[PDB]
Amino acid sequence: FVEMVDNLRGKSGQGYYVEMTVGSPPQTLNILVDTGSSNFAVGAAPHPFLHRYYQRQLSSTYRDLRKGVYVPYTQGKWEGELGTDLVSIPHGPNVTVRANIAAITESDKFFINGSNWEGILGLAYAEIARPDDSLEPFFDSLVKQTHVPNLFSLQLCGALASVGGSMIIGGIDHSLYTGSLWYTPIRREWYYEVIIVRVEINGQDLKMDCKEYNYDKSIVDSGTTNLRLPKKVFEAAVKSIKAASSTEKFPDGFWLGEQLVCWTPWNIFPVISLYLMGEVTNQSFRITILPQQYLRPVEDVDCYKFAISQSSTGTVMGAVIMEGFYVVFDRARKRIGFAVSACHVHDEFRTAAVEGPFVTLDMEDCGYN
Ligand SMILES: CC(C)(C)CCNC(=O)CCc1cc2cc(-c3ccccc3CCc3ccc(NC(=O)c4ccc(F)cc4)cn3)ccc2nc1N
Repeated sequence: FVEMVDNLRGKSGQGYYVEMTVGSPPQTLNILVDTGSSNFAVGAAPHPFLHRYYQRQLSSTYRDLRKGVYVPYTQGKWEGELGTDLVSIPHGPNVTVRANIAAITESDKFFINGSNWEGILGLAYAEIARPDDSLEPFFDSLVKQTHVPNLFSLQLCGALASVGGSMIIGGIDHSLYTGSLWYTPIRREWYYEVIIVRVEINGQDLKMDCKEYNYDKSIVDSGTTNLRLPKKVFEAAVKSIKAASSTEKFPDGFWLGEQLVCWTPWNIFPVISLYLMGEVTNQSFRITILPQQYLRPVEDVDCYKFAISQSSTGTVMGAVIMEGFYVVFDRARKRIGFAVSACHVHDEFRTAAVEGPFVTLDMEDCGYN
């Protein structure tokens, strides 16, 4: 899988994208890798923020589906026209598939001014695809039309300073991780939903009812920057993280993500551990991240920014988690693997960690229904 290593690029704060081609002759586009959505959607009209965009009528292999799609999202939206075309990943498996593409004709707060990507590759499942679950997501088409196995793995390497990393399609590459891979079950195939069974700050249990950590869900999402937590958990998390870092004094709004801190005393800040439901009854494992993961440089204001925040739609394990680990989206076996990333940012004293087995009872109770 060595041709796929280092196939991701990006800027800090702006996402990880992969190069793709669409149509005949191929049109090259940079596309955001997003395990928290399920549509392959590309700019297809000259929005001023875009380096380029999909031009359907230049593709001999384009097929119109004569249906529109409108996707609102909190702030803004995207709107487009559905069709299919030939899609490949130059630094991916040497194959080409006919996939659905949503050609974005109108959008607000979708494209980022100064970014170098022109679309989003939604890697989650059909259930959350727009307009509905009959628009086969790209990865489902890939697997179905080729002999590429039903899994992908992501190594996101955090640092506008340049990020990079690897999306290995169809397999795993052992140079990308150290120690062992531990798997948590994908609870249901829509988002990549998981169950968190325990949380620890520098090895001290938060001691909350574990339903609270997954209220109303927990997902693994390469499309989000932050470690996002339900309100009750965020408050307890922050209170304990404040207590650890009581020596040096930061503004009150810092913890709410309203400002930044400069100088780097990594020692002072605690490690954060999530225990995830394991593969066996009463068995869990834990993943641990360092301050290097949750203190993100804000470049264009050594200055840093607090990247844990609250949610009404559940825990999001974003880039804050994923940059610590090699994450294996093992769809064929309905499980997600974590191992220590060969590229995670650490210091000479501590590192990110994946360890087990641990004994955790009543883990099913932690799931929300
Ligand atoms: C509603 C939905 C089905 C389109 C997505 C459901 N998923 C979520 O609500 C989870 C968060 C998420 C929200 C999204 C929102 C949209 C969207 C729809 C209409 C207008 C605007 C948007 C926002 C576009 C967007 C999404 C993610 C990002 N991410 C980053 O820039 C980023 C990612 C990683 C990182 F380390 C740094 C930055 C940037 N722009 C698109 C894809 C999304 N992908 C996601 N994983």
